[PDB]
Amino acid sequence: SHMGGVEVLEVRTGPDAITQIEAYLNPRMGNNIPSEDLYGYSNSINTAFSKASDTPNKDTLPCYSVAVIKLPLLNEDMTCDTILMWEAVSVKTEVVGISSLVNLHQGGKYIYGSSSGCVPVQGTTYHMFAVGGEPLELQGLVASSTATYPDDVVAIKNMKPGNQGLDPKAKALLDKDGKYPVEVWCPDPSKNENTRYYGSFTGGATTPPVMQFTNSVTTVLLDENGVGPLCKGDKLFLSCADIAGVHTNYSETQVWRGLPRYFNVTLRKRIVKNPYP
Amino acid sequence: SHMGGVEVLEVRTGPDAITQIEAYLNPRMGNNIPSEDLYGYSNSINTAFSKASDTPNKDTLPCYSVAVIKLPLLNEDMTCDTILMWEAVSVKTEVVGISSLVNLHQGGKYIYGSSSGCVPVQGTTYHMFAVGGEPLELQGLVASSTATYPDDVVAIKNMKPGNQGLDPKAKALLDKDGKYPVEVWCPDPSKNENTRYYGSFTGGATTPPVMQFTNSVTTVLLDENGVGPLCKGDKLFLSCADIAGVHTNYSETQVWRGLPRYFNVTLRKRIVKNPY
Amino acid sequence: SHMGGVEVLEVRTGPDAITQIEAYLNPRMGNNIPSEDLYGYSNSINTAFSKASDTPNKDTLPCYSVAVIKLPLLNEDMTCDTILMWEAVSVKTEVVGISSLVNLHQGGKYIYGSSSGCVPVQGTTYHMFAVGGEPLELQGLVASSTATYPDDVVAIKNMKPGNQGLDPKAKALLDKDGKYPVEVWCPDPSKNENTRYYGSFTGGATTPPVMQFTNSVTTVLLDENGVGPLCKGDKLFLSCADIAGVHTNYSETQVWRGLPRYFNVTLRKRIVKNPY
Amino acid sequence: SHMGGVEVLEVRTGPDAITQIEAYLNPRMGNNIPSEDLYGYSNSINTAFSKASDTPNKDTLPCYSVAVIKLPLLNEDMTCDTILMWEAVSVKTEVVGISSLVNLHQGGKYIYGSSSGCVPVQGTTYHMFAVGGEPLELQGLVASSTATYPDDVVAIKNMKPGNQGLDPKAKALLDKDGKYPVEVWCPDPSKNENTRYYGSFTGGATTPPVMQFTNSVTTVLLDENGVGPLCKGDKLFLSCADIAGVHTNYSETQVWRGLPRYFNVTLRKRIVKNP
Amino acid sequence: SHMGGVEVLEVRTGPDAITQIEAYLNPRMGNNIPSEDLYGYSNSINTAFSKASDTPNKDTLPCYSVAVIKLPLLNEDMTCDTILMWEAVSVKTEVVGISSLVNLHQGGKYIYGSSSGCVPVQGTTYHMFAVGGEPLELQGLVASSTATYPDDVVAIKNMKPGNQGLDPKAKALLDKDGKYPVEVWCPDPSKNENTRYYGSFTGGATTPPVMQFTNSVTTVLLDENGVGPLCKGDKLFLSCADIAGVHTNYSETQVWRGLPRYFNVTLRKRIVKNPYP
Ligand SMILES: [Ca+2]
Ligand SMILES: [Ca+2]
Ligand SMILES: [Ca+2]
Ligand SMILES: [Ca+2]
Ligand SMILES: [Ca+2]
Repeated sequence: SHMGGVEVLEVRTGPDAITQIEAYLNPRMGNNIPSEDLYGYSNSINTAFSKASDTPNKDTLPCYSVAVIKLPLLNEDMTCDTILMWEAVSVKTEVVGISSLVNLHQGGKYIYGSSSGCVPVQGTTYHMFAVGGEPLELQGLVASSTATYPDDVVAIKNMKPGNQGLDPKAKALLDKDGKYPVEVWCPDPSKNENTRYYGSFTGGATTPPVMQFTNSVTTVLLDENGVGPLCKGDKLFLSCADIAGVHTNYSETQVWRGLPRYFNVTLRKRIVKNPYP
Repeated sequence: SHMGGVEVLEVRTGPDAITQIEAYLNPRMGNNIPSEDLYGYSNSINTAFSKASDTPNKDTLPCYSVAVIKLPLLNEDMTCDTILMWEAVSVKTEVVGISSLVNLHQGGKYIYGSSSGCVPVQGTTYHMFAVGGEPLELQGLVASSTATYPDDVVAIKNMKPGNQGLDPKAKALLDKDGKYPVEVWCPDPSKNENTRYYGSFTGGATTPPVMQFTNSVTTVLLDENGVGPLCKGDKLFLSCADIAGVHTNYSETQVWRGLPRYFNVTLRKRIVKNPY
Repeated sequence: SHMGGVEVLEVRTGPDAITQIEAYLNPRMGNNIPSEDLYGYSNSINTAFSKASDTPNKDTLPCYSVAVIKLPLLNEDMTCDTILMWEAVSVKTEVVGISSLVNLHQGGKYIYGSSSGCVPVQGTTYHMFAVGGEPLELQGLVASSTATYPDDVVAIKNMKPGNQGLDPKAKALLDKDGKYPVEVWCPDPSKNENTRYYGSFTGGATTPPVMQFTNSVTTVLLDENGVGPLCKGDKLFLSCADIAGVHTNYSETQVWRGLPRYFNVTLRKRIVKNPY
Repeated sequence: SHMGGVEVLEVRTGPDAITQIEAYLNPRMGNNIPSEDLYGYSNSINTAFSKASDTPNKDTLPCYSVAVIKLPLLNEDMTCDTILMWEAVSVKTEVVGISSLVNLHQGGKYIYGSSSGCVPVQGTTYHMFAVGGEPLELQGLVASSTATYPDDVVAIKNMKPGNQGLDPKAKALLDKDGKYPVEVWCPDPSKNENTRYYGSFTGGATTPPVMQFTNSVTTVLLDENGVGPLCKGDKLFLSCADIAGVHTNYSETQVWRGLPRYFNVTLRKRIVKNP
Repeated sequence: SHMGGVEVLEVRTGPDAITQIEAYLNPRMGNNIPSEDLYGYSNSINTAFSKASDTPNKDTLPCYSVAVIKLPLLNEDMTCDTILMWEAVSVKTEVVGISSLVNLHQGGKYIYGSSSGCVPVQGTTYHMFAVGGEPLELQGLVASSTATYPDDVVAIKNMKPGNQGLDPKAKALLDKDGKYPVEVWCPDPSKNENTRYYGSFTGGATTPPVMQFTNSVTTVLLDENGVGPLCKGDKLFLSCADIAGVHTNYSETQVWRGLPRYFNVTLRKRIVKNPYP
């Protein structure tokens, strides 16, 4: 016999330089307050009278969700040659409540006749998430520049037909939860150096939604130079939109259905040359 | 000539540190007892009168399957510095009876007219499995908070419109076979550190189902720290739901159709620092 | 100025320890004899009167194909400590006649109206192959236990509603070509240690079929322990089912359409501890 | 400072042992001659009267394309113990004219009504290519053995119901351009040792076609023994069929639409023991 | 304790040998001028009277976009045995405005009835981009040689039924923005040695569009010999076409919808044996 190693499993505290945060963001489909009957859905989609006259009603436009996570304070002040910053290195994220769509008894349009189950959520889907050290930078682009957007959303200022394409003046920050419509704003690829975003769109009138879920998948956030998002002011920005599709009522009115998203982000303390004047 | 090695194939009894279990879980679509005529299917889906009035009939709601496999006993003493635990390291799993869907003679809605084959199982599908060292932890979220769930399923306590999104109070453990509805409960990603789960959903009214089967594929259960699920009290929890779609009757009533799932899990004995 | 190697291409005969076999399996959709007008298709699918009364006509049920290939004999003496066995290490396989589906002039239902081409083969597809050193082990599972299967197919003995799920009593060996219905039998994932199988299913009433073909792809048959199927009694079992979809007649009666599959298997001699 | 390497870009001519060939093959959908109005398409698909009476009209059947590329001559006398042969080692291939399908103004069946765009090419698609050192070897298999094929195509000799499955007597070589129907002939997997073929099929009546194009992709032609097709008689065989779908006319008659394929093949000289 | 390395994050200059450019190209669907109401869309697609009489209206034909980016001047003149050239080595590219398609209120054809949402953009899609050191080389091929193309597009000269297949005389350079119709011209695979192009097509009358967006993906532009496009005259050519599908009006007339594309290209200075006579 001899002395040798055996690997024992035990609870390990990570080093002090590493932290994990967890958060969930509830959808902002238009009914955005938990007490509302249609929480998690938009109001009925009202369609344009004409191109000239297209006025979506209040709460009919799905908007991005965003949360700002306050991270542990790293610096006494900002006066040294270097400072400490949290660097986001990886994320596990999941759309929660996918199985809620496996429901054919909810009141709606019938698949066949009134003896059958009801048509489930389907049609256009849009799933995106972002993790950044500052607000996600947005580019404005719309289907129609003559749409009149309601007061409670942030739309493009002085919208003109050029906004049906890319006008570099149409830019915003995703700095408010449930205020920036998905149909008006998309991530700005000419910026976002300090954010990672990922998105998937499938269109079509009645297309079946497709979603996966697992707790086994991690997305590494390091860029091509091996650096993750660096959290300015010790703030982590989590952004998403998860439009599952539309639910159709028996009367054939339709409402958008959104689902919440969970994030679990690992961050590490980094020494960084002081970027603050 | 010289002495050399030649590899002879033989039945190897694995080292005592390793074990394998096999199990199958029958679906729990609502007719959950093998003596029932519609075993493997739900009863006819009854749809809501109104949002205010939505009362699914008993046995119309597909539920998760769960089995608890008792593993060989490891510790006759639970008071030492360390104890032994089974660590689940990999799994092979397969949906069984996929070929049973390849059937156009079963009575139902006709594809074209009364001379044609009948519409096979189609529509929404949902396939998930979990392997864990304790019950799968669940998060409640429903399409409508005003549904009244029957007393033979576990649903969200004190359900309110907030349950149409994520309310962190709506939590449960998958600790009962065939009692937790799929449409109410999903895996809770904020917990489940000691479980691995995998799921795939495709919706739509009439979507063709798509399924693969092979005995060549293994999923490794080790997490990012190289550790698999650790089986508390020497119990392995296997969970799943395999909704293949709906079958439509000639009358156009529809029933969910589920399929069984087979698991083959490899585990190894680990020395673990005692939690007590 | 120097002696050096140059690679010359020549016909190389493999080492004695390696052999290759080629085979093809014709489809067994119901018309299973090449003299039959509808060879390679089933007869018209007849649908159930009711759940209680579901009697598929003879030759309306697609069945698995199987071929047993005799390999060179290895052991004249079966009494030593070890014996030799053929180990299947890789397979190249192809569904043949895919291009025969690229045909819109064949009589049937019209795509648009009587001036258009005819609806091609489409709907439910099922493609599987297995390579093993013994018959593929099957599990019985049906869509309906009240179906009465005809006497020219092997069905589940003493069928009960429990056979709509997984009943471990409902087991068989794929040991007859064109007799085991696809809709009754699937590979048994709890056995088949000595076989590798691979299957793909897409359902739906009218789904477009999708198929690839190439002679550039090989599948390795080695399991997790680096061991391929071992051919008991020097017999190699090839199994498959390749249902391309259904053809629809102008009358709207429907028939299954199957395609042949080709196999090319490489095997190597192994020394194996003598079981008997 | 020190002597060191710096990489300068310049035109490099490959070694004498390596050569590249380019070719394109136009589709043979039935209208196979460039001066014909429907060049690149079949004639209207005429459907069977009955299973017994199924006679496709002339030029309604898409056929494989094949080109023989004559490579530089390698051997003076074929009586040496070894000879030289060209070995095809890689290919870049592309379906050309994919963008021609992005056309909703072409006359035809309307998507919604007479104010809308016209239904584009869709339905059954079939894309294959082969690169080999001899003709592609074909297996016959048909949907129906009682079809009567036209005189201008090569069909299965003495067709029988057995030809609805695999009959090993039904074999042919793809040695004539626009003569071997796709619906009769497929690559024979039991042969073709000296060829590489690749195919993709999607069926269905009205299925959307899906196609990719890029100049960044190369397929290596070496087999599991590290050897590519060897060009017998210094001849390279290029084969394909690229059926994009069917076009539907206002009258609802339908025609197959094919697209051309480009090939770029790299070959190297090899010393080969004389057959 | 000992002297050891610690990795500090800072803004790094990047060598003088490397440069990055960014650009966006707006779609050229037919309404190509920002002031036009239907900017970003074609005019209504008018269909042929017959095969012999097929005359698409002005501005109904989507065309390729192209931009020429002027890079930093590298050489005093072209008189030396070797010159410096920019070599494009990688690109990040994104279709901008994908989220704008997540809009069911825009006027149009109804999904179910006048109470429901409107049918979103769907049907034929075509997405391609190219990065090159000279104009993309094009091959002409049409669905019908008897179509009459408008004066304001570059069509195949002396079109004949042979142009329904590949005729080697039907060749062009993509050297004008919004002039070369997608349905006439495709990348010429027999040339384009000095360009990298990538394309995806999905046809069908009503097919749901599918698009991804992320800022985490880079395409390497080096060929099989390890060489990227070399920029002749210090000009980088960016080409694309991004047809999202068609929008259908209530009247059932249809228009093509295109979306802008962003490019971020990384280039390096190379010594090149002088190719200019
Ligand atoms: Ca920038
Ligand atoms: Ca947690
Ligand atoms: Ca077993
Ligand atoms: Ca052979
Ligand atoms: Ca060339």
